[PDB]
Amino acid sequence: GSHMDAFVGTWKLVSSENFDDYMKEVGVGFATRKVAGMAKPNMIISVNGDVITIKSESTFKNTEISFILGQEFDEVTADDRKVKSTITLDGGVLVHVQKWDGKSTTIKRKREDDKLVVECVMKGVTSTRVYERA
Ligand SMILES: COC(=O)c1c(C(F)F)nc(C(F)(F)F)c(C(=O)O)c1CC(C)C
Repeated sequence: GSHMDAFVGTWKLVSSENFDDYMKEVGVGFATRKVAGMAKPNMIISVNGDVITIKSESTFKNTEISFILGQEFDEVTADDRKVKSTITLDGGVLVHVQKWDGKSTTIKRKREDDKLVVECVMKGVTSTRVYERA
């Protein structure tokens, strides 16, 4: 077992706040904001050895990343940014930093009660997206 295993499973989005504003700050265009903002993703998190896989599945896109904690990787995001990503596990929180074009956004994933809470930050704008087990 590992501490990280409280994230493993299949999660469904139950609430979102300020996601349109977060996407605007990231630079997402109008049409993608509208369709992606309507999405109700499931988040599938699995661990096999040192490799963590996180999939976001929705009517908009199916996206999947696999990574080792602390080891940078190239990621194509749902809005088609080509970013350099590093994910670490710091005090029980998965911290995902994406770098591109001299910009940075950080996505934190935390367990709180029976929720998995995703906090997304860009240039002072936060979105909070709350998931529960499927
Ligand atoms: C900048 O926004 C994104 O990168 C993004 C977009 C959007 F860019 F298209 N759409 C979606 C989804 F709702 F469509 F799934 C997600 C998501 O996984 O929730 C994300 C990831 C984000 C919550 C950190």
